[PDB]
Amino acid sequence: TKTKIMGILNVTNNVETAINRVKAMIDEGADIIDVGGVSTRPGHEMVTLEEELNRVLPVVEAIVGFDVKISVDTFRSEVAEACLKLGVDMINDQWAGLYDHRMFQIVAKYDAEIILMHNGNGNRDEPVVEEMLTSLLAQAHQAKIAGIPSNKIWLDPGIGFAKTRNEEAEVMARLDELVATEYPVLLATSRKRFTKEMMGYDTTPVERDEVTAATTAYGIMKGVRAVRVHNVELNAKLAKGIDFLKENENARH
Amino acid sequence: TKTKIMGILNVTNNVETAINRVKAMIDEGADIIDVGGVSTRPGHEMVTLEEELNRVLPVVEAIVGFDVKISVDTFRSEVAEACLKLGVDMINDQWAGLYDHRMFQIVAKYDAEIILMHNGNGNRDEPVVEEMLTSLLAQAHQAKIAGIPSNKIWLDPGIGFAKTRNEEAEVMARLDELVATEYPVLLATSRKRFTKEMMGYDTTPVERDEVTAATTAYGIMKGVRAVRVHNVELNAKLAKGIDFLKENENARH
Repeated sequence: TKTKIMGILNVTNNVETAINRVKAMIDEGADIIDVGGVSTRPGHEMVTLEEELNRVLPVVEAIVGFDVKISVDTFRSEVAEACLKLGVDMINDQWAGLYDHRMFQIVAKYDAEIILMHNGNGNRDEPVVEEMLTSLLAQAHQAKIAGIPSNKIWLDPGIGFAKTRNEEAEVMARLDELVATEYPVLLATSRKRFTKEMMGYDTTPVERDEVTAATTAYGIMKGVRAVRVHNVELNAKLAKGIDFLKENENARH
Repeated sequence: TKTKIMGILNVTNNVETAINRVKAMIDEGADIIDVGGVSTRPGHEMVTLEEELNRVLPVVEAIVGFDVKISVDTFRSEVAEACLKLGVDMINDQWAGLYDHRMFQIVAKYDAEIILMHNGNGNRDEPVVEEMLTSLLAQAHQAKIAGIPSNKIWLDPGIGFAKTRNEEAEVMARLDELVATEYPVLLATSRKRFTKEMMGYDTTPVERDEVTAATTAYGIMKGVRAVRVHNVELNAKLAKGIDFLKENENARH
């Protein structure tokens, strides 16, 4: 199967603008739209449950009927339920169900998919790759206990979260170890610090699109199943090419 | 070391235009400029020694002094020699020394590099990858006899030449086998039929830049050492990213 291209729709006329952006992203090759109004990055805006519902629901309501998968980026089970009632396909939980333990039961109740992201405050007693795998496998198992099938549980290594520069480099060197869990892996590096380190000199975020695309190609070669990206068209065409080359290689061995 | 980015400079005022385009390519990250004024496709033109010299020399004189290596795409030893006494660094021979066997002596005499491209009629007894290796290893041997160091003998699989669609796919599936000869490999796919097939639905040549860049990433992952491309910026930035990811991976294992 194709590598899935997940476009980013931040929702922090708004509904109209978002409808137009979603249509453009579909035309550019998105398979999934990741809708969110809230961040867990240190120094994030403080957004209450009521404000999160206020910003996300009118958008989700307007876009869920398009022929694309809708992922809602939320860690709050009440937000996820309200969106799942409207027909969204996936919950992208930056806390891997650790913030709200009802998230699993909710996702299972609507037969939807969940993405579990590696996160934390940076402290850990084990090396990062071990701690990541251990943490994420244990939360995936909590998801399974609740009734979600393994094929609907995605893992995200959480580049941008709970890791030093050296720890992110270690993760990005060892993506195969996360893919080997057999849960589908979502790589989300787009324009983050790791891509700044790849460029090696000062850039605007948009200028990090080519190196982001290199992480897409590399990741796909390591067997990640989706990429979450700002520049949908570049990554969709790159990924189309990499999928084609991998399939061709497979077919011929 | 980095993957080398070879920009394409075709030649048909013309010197000034060539000067400006080479300045742009150096700025976009080109390490080598490939200058050619003659094609070896069946669907391409016929050009005399004197005509080729008239086109190639003025451009080469004007550009050789800039901060970039110059490769001259020619199969004539006379053109090669004229450009080498002017200080170009490489000869990219689309006939791999088979059209003019003096080519080896001449590159050796000037301490330069040679690229040997797989080419032919399309006729062959043995399967394509075997015939490609046999022909290229034999021509590389001739180059070694002439005094050319093995690290200065490049192999190009010749996508676009002497091969059916299926044969090109077979080659593109098996680039690791060409890399395993330990001669540095130049991959040259940019905007060719192979990239047309990767996009599938109708495209112009320029619409093929993103899948060309996929071949760049894939090739680098397979160990090719340079890519020959129309869109220097996109490939340079992407290849910088893939080089970074591979080095990172290697350092951490």
